[PDB]
Amino acid sequence: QSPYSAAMAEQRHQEWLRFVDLLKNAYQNDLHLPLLNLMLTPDEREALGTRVRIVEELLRGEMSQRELKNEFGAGIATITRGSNSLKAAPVELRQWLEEVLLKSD
Amino acid sequence: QSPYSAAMAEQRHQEWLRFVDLLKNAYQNDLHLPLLNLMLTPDEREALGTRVRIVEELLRGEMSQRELKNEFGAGIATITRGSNSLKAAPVELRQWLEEVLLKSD
Repeated sequence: QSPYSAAMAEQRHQEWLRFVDLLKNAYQNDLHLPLLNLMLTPDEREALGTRVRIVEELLRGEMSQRELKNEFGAGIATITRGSNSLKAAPVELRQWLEEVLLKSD
Repeated sequence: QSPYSAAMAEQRHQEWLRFVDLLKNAYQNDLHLPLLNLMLTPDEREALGTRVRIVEELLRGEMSQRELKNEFGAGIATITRGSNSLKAAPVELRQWLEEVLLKSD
């Protein structure tokens, strides 16, 4: 799989791992300080911390109908956001939270 | 710093590390498969792979004027995107690419 030139994108799906590997390597080396500022964004830090609360309130009993009605009406787009249920294993996600919550406390 | 209750957000800036630590821990344990699907987005994978090329073309000589004129005119918003130059150490970012490029090849 080496057509002489390799600085382009045979399928373009390799640049995704290159970014996941560089970022993954940046989150482990802590040298992403610079990329953290360029990456540091408002809507990003908002949507990020937003998911942390959404999932938290979810188990709490506030998936969105609590304070998520002025952003659409009542989880009319966020609750059914075009995502993957069994195609992504939700029990797998609840399992990770189940590991940090059932850790040992 | 423990006002009895701690399941809220004294400053709300701790939920950012909790997400960076969970994600950082998810990128190292590879168990983020589920979060990868919920996180797997189109504009995200596009903007991500987009930065990989932008920075690449940047050193190549195509910061944006090459194929970045229909998205605004010619890097009129992306080239000056509200970011932090010396407040984030750009030479620090070029240093990281300088480590993966001057690695040993």
